[PDB]
Amino acid sequence: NVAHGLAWSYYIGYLRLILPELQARIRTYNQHYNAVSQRLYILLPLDCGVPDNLSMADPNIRFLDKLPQQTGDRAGIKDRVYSNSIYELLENGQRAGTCVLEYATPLQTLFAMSQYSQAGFSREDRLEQAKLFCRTLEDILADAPESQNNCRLIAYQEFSLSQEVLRHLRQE
Amino acid sequence: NVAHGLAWSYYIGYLRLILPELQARIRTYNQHYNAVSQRLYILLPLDCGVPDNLSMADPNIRFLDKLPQQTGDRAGIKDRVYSNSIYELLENGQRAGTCVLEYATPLQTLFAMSQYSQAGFSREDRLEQAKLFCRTLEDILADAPESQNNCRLIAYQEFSLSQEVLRHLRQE
Ligand SMILES: Nc1nc2c(ncn2[C@@H]2O[C@@H]3COP(=O)(O)O[C@H]4[C@@H](F)[C@H](n5cnc6c(N)ncnc65)O[C@@H]4COP(=O)(O)O[C@@H]2[C@@H]3O)c(=O)[nH]1
Repeated sequence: NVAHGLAWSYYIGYLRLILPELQARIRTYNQHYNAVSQRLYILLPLDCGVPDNLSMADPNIRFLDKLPQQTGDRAGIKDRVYSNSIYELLENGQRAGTCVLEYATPLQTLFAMSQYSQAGFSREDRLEQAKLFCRTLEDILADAPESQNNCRLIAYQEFSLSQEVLRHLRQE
Repeated sequence: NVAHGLAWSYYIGYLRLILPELQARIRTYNQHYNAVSQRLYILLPLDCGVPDNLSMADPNIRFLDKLPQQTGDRAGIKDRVYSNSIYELLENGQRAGTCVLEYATPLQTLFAMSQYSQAGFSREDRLEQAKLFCRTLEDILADAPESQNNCRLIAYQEFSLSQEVLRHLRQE
């Protein structure tokens, strides 16, 4: 039942930190360039497949630009860098959306853990850990004060990813 | 018993990634500047106190320089940035060492988890989670192929931190 601690690491070490600074960072892209949506869209695939090149998972998802970096001194590292990537979502060759898009990196840790033998985590426990992680996250982000209209969880299991993201975007 | 998954996240998401590239990154600092020791020194305080300004924990530890950044495309983020900070360690006003020094950020997640109520982690379970994390890490790094003379764990409980680091440095 390792996912529960990974959900909290994900909040306490990242989301808690970048969400506050997020809308201010997005305004600055919109005003030093042309536009972009005001939430962090976090992809939770339940098969825990997390490719590194978002566009390699779907062509209709194309990288456009990096947001302005965030920096902070964290646990000895001077100027540690949180970066986020802006993606354009196409549909029938028309671009129908723009947002900050990314996977939930903890899901990568979960996949890896299920191959390494001394991690004591079976291959089959993956899908239920993925669900317990999405669930524990969702609890957190509901009560999260840092979280007020600034990120949207996108969990799914398998298909069009571009269509699946366009779904949530078209809801506000 | 959340520390075990945090140890693996720490290996699979960071150490596995930066250790390989580490000595090559250190050579480049030594040859585009004057020198620095060839291991990553990772601080594990067992009280899980992890300040952000390493020098605020001890004056005899002064920041000198950042290493050249590492970048990679990771889980949708283009050019995600791993940074590391080089510290000079003083003793009776003489600098007696230089290395890449940093805390184990998971220890920060552990501390935080023990204040948040819906994390189900008592204040008193901190010190044994800190020990289980140091232990599970040490297992990993022993068997870690990426790990061959490139990082040294420095666990401790309380005192001079500068003296404690100088201890391990003076062992090779
Ligand atoms: N997309 C995205 N995700 C992130 C980012 N930063 C954290 N998360 C995720 O948030 C959680 C809290 O992270 P935290 O730093 O507390 O723990 C980490 C940390 F100790 C260590 N580590 C990783 N990078 C490091 C670095 N540059 N310097 C020093 N240590 C580092 O490896 C652990 C596992 O990292 P990871 O698998 O990447 O997932 C992270 C955790 O689950 C981000 O910039 N982008």
